[PDB]
Amino acid sequence: SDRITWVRISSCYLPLPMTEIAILFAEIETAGGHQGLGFSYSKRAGGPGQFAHAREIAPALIGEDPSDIAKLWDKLCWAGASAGRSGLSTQAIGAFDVALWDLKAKRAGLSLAKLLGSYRDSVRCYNTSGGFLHTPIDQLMVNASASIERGIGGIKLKVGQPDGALDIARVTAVRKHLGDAVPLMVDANQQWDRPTAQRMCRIFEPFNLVWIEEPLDAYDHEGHAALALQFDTPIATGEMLTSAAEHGDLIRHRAADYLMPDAPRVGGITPFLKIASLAEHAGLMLAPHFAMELHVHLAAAYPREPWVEHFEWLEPLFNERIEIRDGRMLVPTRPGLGLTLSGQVKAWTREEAQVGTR
Amino acid sequence: SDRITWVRISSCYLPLATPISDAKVLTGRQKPMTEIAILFAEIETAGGHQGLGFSYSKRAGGPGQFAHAREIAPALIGEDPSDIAKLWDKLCWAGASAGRSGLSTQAIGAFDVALWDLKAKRAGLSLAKLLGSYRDSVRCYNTSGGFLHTPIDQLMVNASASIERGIGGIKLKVGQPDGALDIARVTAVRKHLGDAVPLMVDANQQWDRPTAQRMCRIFEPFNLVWIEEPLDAYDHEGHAALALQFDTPIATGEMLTSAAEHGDLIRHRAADYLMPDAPRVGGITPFLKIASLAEHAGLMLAPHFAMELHVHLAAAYPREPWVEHFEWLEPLFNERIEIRDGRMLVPTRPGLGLTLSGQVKAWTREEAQVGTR
Ligand SMILES: O=C(O)[C@@H](O)[C@H](O)[C@@H](O)[C@@H](O)C(=O)O
Ligand SMILES: O=C(O)[C@@H](O)[C@H](O)[C@@H](O)[C@@H](O)C(=O)O
Ligand SMILES: [Mg+2]
Ligand SMILES: [Mg+2]
Ligand SMILES: [Mg+2]
Ligand SMILES: [Mg+2]
Repeated sequence: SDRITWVRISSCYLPLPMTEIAILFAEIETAGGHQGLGFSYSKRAGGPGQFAHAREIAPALIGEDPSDIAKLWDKLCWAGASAGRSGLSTQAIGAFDVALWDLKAKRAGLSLAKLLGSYRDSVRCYNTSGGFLHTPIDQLMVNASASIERGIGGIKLKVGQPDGALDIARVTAVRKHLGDAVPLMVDANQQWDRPTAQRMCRIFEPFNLVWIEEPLDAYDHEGHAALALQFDTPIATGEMLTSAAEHGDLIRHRAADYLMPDAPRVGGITPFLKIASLAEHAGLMLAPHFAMELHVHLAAAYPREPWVEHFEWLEPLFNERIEIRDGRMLVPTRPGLGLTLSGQVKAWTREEAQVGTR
Repeated sequence: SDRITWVRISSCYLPLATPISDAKVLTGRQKPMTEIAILFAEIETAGGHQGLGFSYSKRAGGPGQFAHAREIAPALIGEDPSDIAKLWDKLCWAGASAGRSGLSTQAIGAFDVALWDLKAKRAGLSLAKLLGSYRDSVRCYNTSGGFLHTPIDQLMVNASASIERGIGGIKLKVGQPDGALDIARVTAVRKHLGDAVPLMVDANQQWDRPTAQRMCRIFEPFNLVWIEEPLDAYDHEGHAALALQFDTPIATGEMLTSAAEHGDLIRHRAADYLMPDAPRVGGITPFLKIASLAEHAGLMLAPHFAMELHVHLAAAYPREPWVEHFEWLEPLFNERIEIRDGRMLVPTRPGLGLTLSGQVKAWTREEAQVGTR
């Protein structure tokens, strides 16, 4: 069979008090001439950690059959056995895992979505239109309308400030400005305690929001389950979880209507697929967090209509762009992820290492 | 209001006297373990107080731990050293996308341990007394350098030697393809040492459910202190089923890297003896949470590795614990653990009572520091 002969990893600081995002890129090449590209990231601390671990375990891939992806995921995990099956170690593993899936799809001359098997050619999308809790409503409404004009399918508004009546008034304003035909979601970013979340969720019910995201602390599964059980409005959460096991807990507690796994954060496509499988089984919906260039493919393979958020943050890393039209994000049709590194990455790369022969 | 003013971290690669080669090595799927990467943390305050802490990685993970610790370290400067759990949370939040387990929290654990060391010293108490102890000595055991592939006669001699020097029990590695072989080996050790020497076995996750069922059943009449890691570290339902059926205590947990994971073991009643590793779970703070959950569930404790730290933690547990004696980390420190009549003496010096040995500098590959002393 084929075998991995070369691997290169690099830490790229993408310029945007978040001033930059640390990206970990993984490049894998095989004796058969096949190639794959993958990545993971860290918004805050963690970039140097992911890279250092990735650099130490990369050699374990040399000589292995690229097609046995899950097997390799497990092998690299064992390479750092005392490091755990979550967190920084598996996120570093994720960059390689994504590269291998990219490579396999390309081997089949198919987009990642088609390799996995698709249910749709485009996915519903939304954005925050640069909106923040401190953004004047007037400014946000304008930016939101511009997004709808450009094809976005929904708007997610930040909420969770001490004065809840203010958030309610802000959402009412956007609803009036955009009309009942524009879907809206709110993200409390874990800012409410249980009683407040109960009161805020009850007030939002008549608004018919698509979902209320992270009303509680990321690990308060029982709290989230209680909210979901009681309210019609879907509860969304999961972006902070870093393993299939943590998502498994959410599902077991029925703490989320919309699961929000982040492939890079949970250790790559392999663990993401196991989470998606558990979610499908449990009858849940999917709303992947961040990294649309990767999640658009993963969402396309989910059986029930998902939502993917449009972000411009990572665009500069790649030559290709995502296309949006009429409230939906088009699933790329190029082989694999359909991504190649922009020449600009050269300037932002702070660390790099390679092993094997090309 | 004291404040942290200086922090120093270093990555020390400790050479091992003898390489560790498990089944994976013998089957040619991995290299023998010949060193351990230690992450050392030193914290100093305006009030002049000092603390030393550490974490470690057996296989890959050292560079990652150090790298992360270096990036979050400055977040300690200016903070009150006494608010330990608060600071644990703060550093965790500084790398919130990294999760609450694994490499990130193991890096945090090195600082956490230094803070506890510093608080104990501030009170002029050993860590054990700071927490409150239930005993001045803890039952101990060792492997006597025995491995699955060590000649039985040699293992028995070394084991007799350990007992002679005061060790209180012997843990034997089992789990090879041919189970009858493991049985005969335990039988020989039992015969060589006598009925009065406690014995435990470690399968190191090598059995599948049906095999574990059969081996545990054969081992019942041996009255072992415990059968450790008979299954995969995450097969909670399998461990619980074994524990429920057999009298012999089931021990596991050394591979877990967070309070939440140990919480899962306890919830499933997957272990009679919980084996948390403070460094691996994120330090003393998470360890204490685990111990409280364990005490409440009525379980027993058998901390994994790092005796220099776990001797203090075991002393603070209500029910009689077991701590394993290892000589691996000794070269790193000037102090030594005392063993007598089957128990290891809880150190009485302030804090953890550890000071870096002169040999540590030479083994230091990476280091950094922030703030001024
Ligand atoms: O859902 C989201 O994208 C937010 O919840 C972000 O992940 C958040 O951490 C932060 O990056 C932001 O943009 O407010
Ligand atoms: O219980 C133990 O100490 C063993 O299970 C070790 O942790 C093991 O990983 C290995 O280091 C060994 O000593 O065989
Ligand atoms: Mg969010
Ligand atoms: Mg509901
Ligand atoms: Mg063990
Ligand atoms: Mg039992």
